[PDB]
Amino acid sequence: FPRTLKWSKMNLTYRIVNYTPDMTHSEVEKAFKKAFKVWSDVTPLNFTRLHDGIADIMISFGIKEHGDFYPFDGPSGLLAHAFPPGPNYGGDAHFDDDETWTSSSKGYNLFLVAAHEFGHSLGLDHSKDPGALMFPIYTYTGFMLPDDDVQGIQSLYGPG
Ligand SMILES: CC(C)[C@H](NS(=O)(=O)c1ccc(-c2ccc(CSc3nc4c(c(=O)[nH]3)CCC4)cc2)cc1)C(=O)O
Ligand SMILES: [Ca+2]
Ligand SMILES: [Ca+2]
Ligand SMILES: [Ca+2]
Ligand SMILES: [Zn+2]
Ligand SMILES: [Zn+2]
Repeated sequence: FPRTLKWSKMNLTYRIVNYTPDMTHSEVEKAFKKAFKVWSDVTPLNFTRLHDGIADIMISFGIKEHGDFYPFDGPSGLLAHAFPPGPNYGGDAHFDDDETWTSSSKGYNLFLVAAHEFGHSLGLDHSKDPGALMFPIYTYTGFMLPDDDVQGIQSLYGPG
């Protein structure tokens, strides 16, 4: 307790509030869209992007103290966090812009980190399977959602 939790609805919205200097707008948008599709492809979840106003999953880049009780720490250490399902900060995902975000093998691959963090946004906890997306340690192995993660998200939301 309290490891997992699910949204009471499956039509979810998201908003990209701001953009990292590290990547182009298009690269950031592609990364987040692909990261949501990881989860919608195997469940009844569907994700719609909003360009303004409140969305369920608010996405932002920030440094140090950025508006919650979970400050970032400069280069290294923490790279991102996401709140469990619920109102207000619930579901929101924050990325530490004192890290280097990429669409490549350098730095942290934004797609891979976002896909993991959106798992947390949807109520998943970590896996003990080193091959799982939800494993606690970041690696870059070169995308198909591993079966451990498929089982985890389908146990909350059912299959697609
Ligand atoms: C609980 C908080 C404190 C923590 N924040 S953090 O900054 O310490 C943090 C640490 C690690 C991660 C991360 C990102 C991507 C991954 C998959 S990497 C990966 N996965 C897969 C493949 C791959 O190549 N790489 C192939 C299939 C699955 C694994 C861990 C994110 C954030 C957290 O959010 O977990
Ligand atoms: Ca950091
Ligand atoms: Ca929210
Ligand atoms: Ca950066
Ligand atoms: Zn935060
Ligand atoms: Zn995690």
